[PDB]
Amino acid sequence: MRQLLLISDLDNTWVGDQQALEHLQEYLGDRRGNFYLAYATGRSYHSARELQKQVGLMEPDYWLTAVGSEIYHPEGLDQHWADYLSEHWQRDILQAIADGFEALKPQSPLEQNPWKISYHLDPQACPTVIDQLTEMLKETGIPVQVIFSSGKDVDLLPQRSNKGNATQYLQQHLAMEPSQTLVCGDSGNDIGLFETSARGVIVRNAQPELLHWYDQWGDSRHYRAQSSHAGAILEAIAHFDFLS
Ligand SMILES: OC[C@H]1O[C@H](O[C@H]2O[C@H](CO)[C@@H](O)[C@H](O)[C@H]2O)[C@H](O)[C@@H](O)[C@@H]1O
Ligand SMILES: [Mg+2]
Repeated sequence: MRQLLLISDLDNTWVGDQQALEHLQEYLGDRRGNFYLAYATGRSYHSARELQKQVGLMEPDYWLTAVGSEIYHPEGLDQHWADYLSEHWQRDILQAIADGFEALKPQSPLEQNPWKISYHLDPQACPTVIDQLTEMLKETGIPVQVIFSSGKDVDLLPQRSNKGNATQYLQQHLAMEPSQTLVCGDSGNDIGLFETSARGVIVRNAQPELLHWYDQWGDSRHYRAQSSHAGAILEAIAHFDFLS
């Protein structure tokens, strides 16, 4: 029932340039009832909440955390989404396979959850190892996807997950159309967002892998902003003529 469903990643997108973050929030703070806000981050809910306290993030309506593996409503964790992601998911088998790659090192326990297995790629290892991992994981028949970003972060998630799928789920939940949606991102863990039919903005300070993706799949609904960080969101809002 609102005119815009705003979905944005935090670090390097919404966050990173405190001045832009502040004027973006001032602008939005003057028409809060005209849009639904969702932060789609690779951070866990707890970590996202810490960041909010650090930079003064305005309160969103929803939190799509851990790359969309967990969805938080004002009233709490979405148990439907969790059960949906659990179906056919085999965390242990996938972890055993990933653990076997010498070039991969497990990320801290706090970066893991039932639907997210994460690792760090050795800086000296050949990125091609990600292709081998992906193919090996897929051949298990287990519905899994591999998210690679910043040239080092590797997340193993259910195929039904990632930021884009969480976004579409939210869109259906709120009865919001793709033409009324704006997704904002900066890296490989945001590709799922640009895969949806929502309008999208790629920040100027975007990571290599996301720019490469845009070059190959970029369409008319995708906008490459001149501005970096939060400034890219204001620019996109004006570009797509949202909140007219
Ligand atoms: O910007 C916050 C942190 O982002 C990284 O970690 C998050 O995003 C990754 C990509 O999805 C996940 O794999 C990881 O588990 C998340 O915590 C980055 O690597 C950290 O250095 C940043 O502080
Ligand atoms: Mg990102």
